[PDB]
Amino acid sequence: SHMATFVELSTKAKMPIVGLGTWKSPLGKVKEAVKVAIDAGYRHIDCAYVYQNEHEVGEAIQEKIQEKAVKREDLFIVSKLWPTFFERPLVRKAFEKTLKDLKLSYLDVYLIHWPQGFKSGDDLFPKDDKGNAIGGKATFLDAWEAMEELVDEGLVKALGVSNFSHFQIEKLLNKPGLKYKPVTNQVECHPYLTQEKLIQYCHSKGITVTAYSPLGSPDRPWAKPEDPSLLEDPKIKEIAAKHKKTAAQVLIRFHIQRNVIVIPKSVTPARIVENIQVFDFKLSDEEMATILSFNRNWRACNVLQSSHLEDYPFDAEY
Ligand SMILES: NC(=O)c1ccc[n+]([C@@H]2O[C@H](COP(=O)([O-])OP(=O)(O)OC[C@H]3O[C@@H](n4cnc5c(N)ncnc54)[C@H](OP(=O)(O)O)[C@@H]3O)[C@@H](O)[C@H]2O)c1
Ligand SMILES: O=C(O)Cc1nn(Cc2nc3cc(C(F)(F)F)ccc3s2)c(=O)c2ccccc12
Ligand code: NA
Repeated sequence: SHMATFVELSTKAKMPIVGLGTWKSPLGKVKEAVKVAIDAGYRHIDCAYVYQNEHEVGEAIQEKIQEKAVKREDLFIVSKLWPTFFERPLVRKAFEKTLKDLKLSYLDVYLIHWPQGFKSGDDLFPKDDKGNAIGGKATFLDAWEAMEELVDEGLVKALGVSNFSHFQIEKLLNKPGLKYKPVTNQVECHPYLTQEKLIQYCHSKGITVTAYSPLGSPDRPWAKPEDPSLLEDPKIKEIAAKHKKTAAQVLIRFHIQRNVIVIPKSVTPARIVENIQVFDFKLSDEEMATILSFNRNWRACNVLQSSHLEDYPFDAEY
C-alpha cells in the first residue's frame, strides 16, 4: 500500500502529488489500469472528455467504491473542458457528459484543457481546407464564467487551467467579477522542458503546477524516431542505477522534489505500481541541478497547427 504525499491547494483541499494519466489508455485496458492503481494506493486520476474513455474510468471507480476498497471523499478526480465547448450551454453539457460517464456526483477539479477556443460542432478538431484549426466565438474567459457556476452549485470543488502561459493566467486573474481562482496549471514538464519561469510564476500566485507527459509521452502518435527520448537517456538511467530505481521513477521523483504534481500514464500493472514507488528515495541537490540542466525547451505535445489563432499559448516565452 502506497500513498502519494499531499500538495495543498489555495482552497485547502489536498491534491495527491502523484496521479494516474489516462490519455491513450485503450478501451478494455483502462478499467483494469484504474483498478490496479487504486489497489496500489493511487487516489488522483487525471481524465478528459477528449480521451474518450471516461465511462470505463467511471466503471472502475464505481466498482472500487462499491467493494469498499476506497471512499469517494479520498479520491481526487480531475477532468477537463475541451475547446469546442466554450459557449455557455455547451460548457454545462460537456461537463454533464463527463460527470455521467465518470459516474460521479462531483469533480474535485475541472480544468480548461487548452486556452484556445474551437468552433463548436460534432467535431473535436475542426479544420479548414488545409489542416488549420478553426477558432470559435467564446473564449476561455467566457468558459470560466460558466465553470464558476459549477462550483456555486457544488458540482465541482475547484477550477484550474491547462496549457496556459503566464500572460493567459494574468488575463484570467485580472478578469472583472472573477469569482474563483485556478488551483492548478497542468502543463508539459520534464527534464527537456523544465518550465522554470512558469513554475515560479504559478507558485508566486498560489497556483500549483501539474506536470503532464513526465516520461516524454513515448506512445504519442506523432512521435518521430529522431525525437529525444527521456526514458532511454543514459544520464537519467545512470542516476536511476545509483538509487536502485528505474529511469521512470527518477523522472517522476524529479517533479515531486520541485513540489510539482505529476501524472504519469500507464496501462501496465507492473509499471503503474512502479510509478508510485517514489517516496522511498531522494535525489541529491547535485542530481536535481544536473537534471534541470537538461532543459532543451522541447515540447512532445505540440502537434496542432494553431499558432494563427488568438489564444495560442506557446508563442510567449512562458
Ligand atoms: N494537454 C493536457 O492537459 C495533457 C496532455 C498530455 C498528457 N496529459 C495527461 O498526462 C498523462 C501523462 O502524459 P502522456 O500520457 O502523454 O505520457 P507519459 O506519462 O509521459 O508516458 C506514457 C508512456 O510511458 C510508458 N510508461 C509508463 N510507465 C512506465 C515505466 N515505469 N517504465 C517505462 N515506460 C513506462 C507507458 O506505457 P504503457 O501504458 O504501455 O505501460 C506509455 O507508453 C496523460 O495520460 C494525460 O492524463 C495532459
Ligand atoms: O489534449 C491532450 O490532453 C493531449 C492531446 N494533445 N494533442 C496536441 C494538441 N495541441 C493542441 C493545441 C491547442 C491550442 F490551444 F494550442 F490551440 C488546442 C488543443 C490541442 S490538442 C492532440 O492532438 C490530441 C489529440 C487527441 C487526444 C489528445 C490530444
Ligand atoms: Na519528468
